[PDB]
Amino acid sequence: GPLGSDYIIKEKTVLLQKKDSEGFGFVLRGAKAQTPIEEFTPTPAFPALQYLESVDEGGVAWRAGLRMGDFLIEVNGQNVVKVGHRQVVNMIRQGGNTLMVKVVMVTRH
Ligand SMILES: CC(C)C[C@H](N)C(=O)O
Repeated sequence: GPLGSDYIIKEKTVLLQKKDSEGFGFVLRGAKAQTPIEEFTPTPAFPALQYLESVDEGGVAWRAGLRMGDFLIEVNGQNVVKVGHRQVVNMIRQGGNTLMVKVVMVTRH
């Protein structure tokens, strides 16, 4: 609006269960480095450090509703908003064939 940006925030929590011989069907990417010098502070435009750079059409994540550009908020009950990339990758791998994840999709109206 006249006083600042307006956004639509859609929160999606999904349970992904994959087979051994497949991936969850997405590529995770960090939007910024995580340094211990200063905490990442979330904003509506930039709600988390990790996001879905791409999602395989027809894959597990896709069928559950995850989409390219979704920001990762939680992995298996743990907040990942401020967490660096390798650590988040480890947390996801810790679950094996099961991944519970909350994401947010942000659009500017
Ligand atoms: C977070 C990543 C380790 C997920 C992996 N690329 C997969 O599709 O299974």
